Amino acid sequence: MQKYRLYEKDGSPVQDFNRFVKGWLDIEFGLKEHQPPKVFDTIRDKYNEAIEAVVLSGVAPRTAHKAALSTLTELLFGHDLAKELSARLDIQPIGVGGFRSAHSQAFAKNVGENFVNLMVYALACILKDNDDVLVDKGLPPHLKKALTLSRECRIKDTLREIKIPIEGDLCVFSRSNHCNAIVISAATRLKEVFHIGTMWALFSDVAKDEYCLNKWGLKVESSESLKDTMYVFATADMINKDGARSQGCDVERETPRNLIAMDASFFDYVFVSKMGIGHVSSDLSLKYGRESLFHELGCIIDMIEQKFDILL
Amino acid sequence: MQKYRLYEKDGSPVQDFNRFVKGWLDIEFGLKEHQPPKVFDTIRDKYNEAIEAVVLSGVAPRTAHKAALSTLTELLFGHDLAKELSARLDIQPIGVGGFRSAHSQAFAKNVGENFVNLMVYALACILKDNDDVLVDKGLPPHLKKALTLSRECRIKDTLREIKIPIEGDLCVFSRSNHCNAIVISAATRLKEVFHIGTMWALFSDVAKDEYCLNKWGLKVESSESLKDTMYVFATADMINKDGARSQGCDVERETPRNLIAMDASFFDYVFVSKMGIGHVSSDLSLKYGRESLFHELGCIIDMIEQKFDILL
DNA sequence: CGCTCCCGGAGCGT
DNA sequence: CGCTCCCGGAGCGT
Ligand SMILES: [Ca+2]
Ligand SMILES: [Ca+2]
Ligand SMILES: [Ca+2]
Ligand SMILES: [Ca+2]
Repeated sequence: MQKYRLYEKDGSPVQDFNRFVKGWLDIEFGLKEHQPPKVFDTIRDKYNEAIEAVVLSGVAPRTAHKAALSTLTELLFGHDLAKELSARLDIQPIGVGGFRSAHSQAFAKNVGENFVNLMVYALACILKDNDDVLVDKGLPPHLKKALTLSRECRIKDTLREIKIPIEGDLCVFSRSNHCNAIVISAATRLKEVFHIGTMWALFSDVAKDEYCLNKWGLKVESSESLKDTMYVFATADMINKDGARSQGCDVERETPRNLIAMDASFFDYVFVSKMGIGHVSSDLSLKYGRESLFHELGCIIDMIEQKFDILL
Repeated sequence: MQKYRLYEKDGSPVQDFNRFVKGWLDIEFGLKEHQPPKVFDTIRDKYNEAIEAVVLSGVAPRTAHKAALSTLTELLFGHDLAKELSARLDIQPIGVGGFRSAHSQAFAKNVGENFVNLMVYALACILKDNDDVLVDKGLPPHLKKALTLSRECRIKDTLREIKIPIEGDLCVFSRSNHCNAIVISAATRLKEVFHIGTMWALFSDVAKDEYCLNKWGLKVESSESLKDTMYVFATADMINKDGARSQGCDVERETPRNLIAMDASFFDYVFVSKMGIGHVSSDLSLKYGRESLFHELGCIIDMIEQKFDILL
């Protein structure tokens, strides 16, 4: 097999970038910055399978990809990850008095990783003939540093430099300026854990605010640079409706609840890989403002287009 | 049985408060404000049995309660919660291809509630014959309302007012001034979810800051009211070291890692219910300043004393 | 029904 | 090893 790089020693992206990330998800070759995905092959193939048929039915790839992105939850629910993992990991509890198992650990991790893998793969495909607007899992080295706050912490005589790298699960960014970027935080479910996305959104704002940085003893490399860095959330909202005594989803309902709304309110945008929901917008316009606390995931192609001035 | 109140209709706490809290947890009588705890009996008895033995051994009761507080993780690990719940709840996966069971859900909820239940019970004991310094689960009605931010969120011609009630798992407060209080957030495990505590810590800071309030368009009843409200965190850090391929604890180690430090650095104090950890301080003086990022939980006796000017 | 609980290693990054 | 992933109802409060 072969193994390549995505970035050089100065942090610059190599040429033909997107095809390298897509080839990595395809298990075509290795990469310095990413391990092969452990359990991505089945669900990736089904994504392709679903979208090779659609575009064969005449439909333009752009539309097929918008629709697919907005249906990733169906895709994830259709993949029996449990059965695939069972042949490898112990289904019995890690501890004598515990409830988690290696299998449930693997399941939890992999379904989360596959959610991100999926929309990294999708964006890679829709951008595979563009070398101006790149997409990668995690953050490109320049944006990671830029999005890293520093907090000097003195306790008595002890001094501790605390490093605070603001979270991004994946990123689409400008080659000529990696700060010109859409930073995406993803979670397969919201619940109160959505709150985690919210401190990062809070830190993202703070990195731009000189008063706030001074208040908390925070330092940034540059607040100006981050002006073009947008911070969004994407979710699959996967609560299986057919659960015994299921209490329902956090987005697929008539209107999102109060404390769900607030987490969404501190992000620039929030997406759900679902399509039939009333309060969820299917239309996105950066210029005339946020249409709704929630957008269909397919709308991310629209802000990619509107921000970086391209067509897909 | 008999059923009583913790707060009068105006919000003021009834006399002889703290033994109404202890009796509720003893399931001597009912309360308006709290359901009786679902499965606290077994571990509550072990707590009592443990300190009566330590006291009978000749140890001063203050020293005994402090020691128990700093060993609550041992108590929780010694209670076979899973066995007690296996009679009632079903171990099969909630969903065909899922990984969670109604039993596991019960385990997770109840082990979290018991951790809080424990140190509420402990503090109610420690404060048995004090009616100026009170302890309750959750927040007293006036501190609760005082810690509730609001956010006007206009999208387009919609408008929704967003409530943001800053979290407290349990609270120790002055009868004469409920905003003279220690608010405590608790978690059995840290991991990355400690991050949730951190946004709430940020919100509690924000509620005292006019610039920050205005920045994110937030309203509070009174910033100056919260000047004596302190915001701390307590953790049991229960990662069982006997789990196969265990990665160990977040505070029981030579040095808390960077991002665990970060979360801790945004709280006034962080406690662990473990003793004998090198970096974890066993001394607490408000006057001379935070001794370290982490304290033994028994040191909460010490800040209660210093802050409210009482002897326990 | 709103909101919160999480007896934790797998997996990936450095 | 640092940090993050979580096919979600039970339980408590209202
Ligand atoms: Ca994420
Ligand atoms: Ca009295
Ligand atoms: Ca009795
Ligand atoms: Ca808590």
